[PDB]
Amino acid sequence: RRRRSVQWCAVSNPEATKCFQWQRNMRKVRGPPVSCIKRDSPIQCIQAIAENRADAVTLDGGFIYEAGLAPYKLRPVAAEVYGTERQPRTHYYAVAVVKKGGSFQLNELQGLKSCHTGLRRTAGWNVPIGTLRPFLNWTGPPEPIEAAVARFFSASCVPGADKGQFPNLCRLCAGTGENKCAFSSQEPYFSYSGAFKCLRDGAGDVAFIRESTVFEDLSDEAERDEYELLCPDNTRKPVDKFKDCHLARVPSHAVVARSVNGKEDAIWNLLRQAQEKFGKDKSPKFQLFGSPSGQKDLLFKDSAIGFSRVPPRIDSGLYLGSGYFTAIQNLRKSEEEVAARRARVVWCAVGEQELRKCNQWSGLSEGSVTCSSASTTEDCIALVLKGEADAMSLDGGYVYTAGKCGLVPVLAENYKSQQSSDPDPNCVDRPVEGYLAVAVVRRSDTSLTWNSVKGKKSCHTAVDRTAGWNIPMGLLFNQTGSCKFDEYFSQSCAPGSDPRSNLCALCIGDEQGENKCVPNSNERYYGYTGAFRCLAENAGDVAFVKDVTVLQNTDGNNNEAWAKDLKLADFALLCLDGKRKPVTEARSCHLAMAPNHAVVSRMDKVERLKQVLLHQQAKFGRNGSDCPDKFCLFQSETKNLLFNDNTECLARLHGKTTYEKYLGPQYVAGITNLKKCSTSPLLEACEFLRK
Ligand SMILES: [Ce+3]
Ligand SMILES: [Ce+3]
Repeated sequence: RRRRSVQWCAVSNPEATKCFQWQRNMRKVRGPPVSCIKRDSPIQCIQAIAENRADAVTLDGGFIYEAGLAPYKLRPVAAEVYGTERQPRTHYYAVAVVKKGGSFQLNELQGLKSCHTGLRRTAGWNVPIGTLRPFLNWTGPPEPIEAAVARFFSASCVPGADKGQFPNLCRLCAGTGENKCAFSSQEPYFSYSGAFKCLRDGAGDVAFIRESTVFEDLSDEAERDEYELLCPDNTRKPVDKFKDCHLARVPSHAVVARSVNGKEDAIWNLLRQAQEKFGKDKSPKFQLFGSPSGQKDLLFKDSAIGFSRVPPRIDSGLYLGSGYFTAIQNLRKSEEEVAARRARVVWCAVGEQELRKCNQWSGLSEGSVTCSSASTTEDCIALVLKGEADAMSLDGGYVYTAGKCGLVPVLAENYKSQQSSDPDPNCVDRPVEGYLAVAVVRRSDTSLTWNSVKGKKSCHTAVDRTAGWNIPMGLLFNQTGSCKFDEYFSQSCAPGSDPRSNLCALCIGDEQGENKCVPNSNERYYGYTGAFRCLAENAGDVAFVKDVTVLQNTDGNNNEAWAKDLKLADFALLCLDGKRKPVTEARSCHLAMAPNHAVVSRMDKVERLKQVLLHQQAKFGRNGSDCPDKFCLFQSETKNLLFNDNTECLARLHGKTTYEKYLGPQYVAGITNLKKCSTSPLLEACEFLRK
């Protein structure tokens, strides 16, 4: 019996009591064991877990944030599920409840009394204070935002607030002795029910709680009818219209654990069983989501219906969402800073080389652009979802992943039109035509055709990319129906695959032979140029890139060791009909048309991003002023850093504003079918966050 049990952290004795009886009800059913640690508060529980004196604790969104900061760096592993089994949900609503009779609105709360669940809590603090910020006249740090709130409401109860500094924030609290304004059950006006009671007793005029509270504490439509909700559009509405009248939709509470060795498996298994044996209306003995007559929400939310496992790739920031995560951060910043962040564009670069060019561009951007980075394209997508970065140009294959994650396309890379336009002046409005995905091979391997490419050595720009992967693998998968992608070719270089896999054999990493198969420019065989090089150096027999890639790296067009002497004539294209044509005939010999690369971003940065990039390219574009005098956005010496060097300009999407519409139904269907074989951690995570 190696595992002794999962160590749960309680924050009160009544919680510890419910814990201990959970422990015995567990072994009584012979299920996974669970012990109980005792502490005074969430942060104590958070610390206890970070230093191995405990394993799990469930926290509100506000503390999930805290719990995720250094040195704790805890992770949300399971989310509470609310609603009904018919329509479950891993989120709830932060609303403002008031009694019928008054007439004030959400914008007329000054001088009135308020009831909060507790300091730093989602519904009780972070959401309402964030929503009311423009009425607070707060001047920003180092002046605590609390002081501003203390001057806004004539009085209130904010469990946990500093009684000495902000006595006004505790004035309404009903706790006796040193328990007044206590962040615990001792304070009768603590948490959702507490803050709600504070409203009923008349101590306050407005309570900031979740949508269910009124339905949980009031069993009788008659009473519920004495209450209303303050909607952000400054109007009132029935307490059952929260879906149309809430201050914010927020992620449910979640059990958190260490990221080091958190024993996620143990916790999940314990929660999985506990949910079935003592879950919602399961056993009469013990009840996981129920509490005594004088208690509420002990260990978990009362009336919650179960747990939902949280995908491994999700950290606290990702779990909280772009909006909420940054909203919390914005509570600790002046309005000048927030507005400044709202105006700048944080590009994310993949790898050091892209980072170097980004910084170079940042310095010449006049404060409009700054940089961030990760070692893979997906990590960057994660950084954008967290608000730590805002934009990047992606291959169509990635636009798909970015789309499933909620990001949208904003501008596309435009290439030289089907035929001569002469440094086009209307490049910005010339619809994109896509580029040609082809399969290149050496002229000399005369017997190599498309019908016999299987089993050979392959070169791919990277896994999940259009020309290099989605199209060639999709064509082959359509034939065999086999998901065993790593057997399509004897061996290859497909950056982004498993290093121990044959899909990585041919890769060569960088000069030191490091970063083998890494999906960024450090791997010399990465991307278009990298995949072609993989062929030109006889590493592979076929390379899946686009047509203009050969042209650019042959006939002196690229003066680099490996490509200095390569000639266009020494390469051919494999057509789907078995024929072999010269690269110059790609127009009638290509695997498929691929949608252009596009710049993606969050919906909230679209307009700003669009005007910044348009200004920036006018300055450093193909025919920009400062290029090549000072800097050129679309140049990186055949490195295709940040953008494709053959980018004429960034153009408008003419309506194709979503990934589904930009990539097109067919390509999207094709990719989806390809994903059935396997999904990445990013997609797994985004699927979870979209539910
Ligand atoms: Ce909450
Ligand atoms: Ce591409």
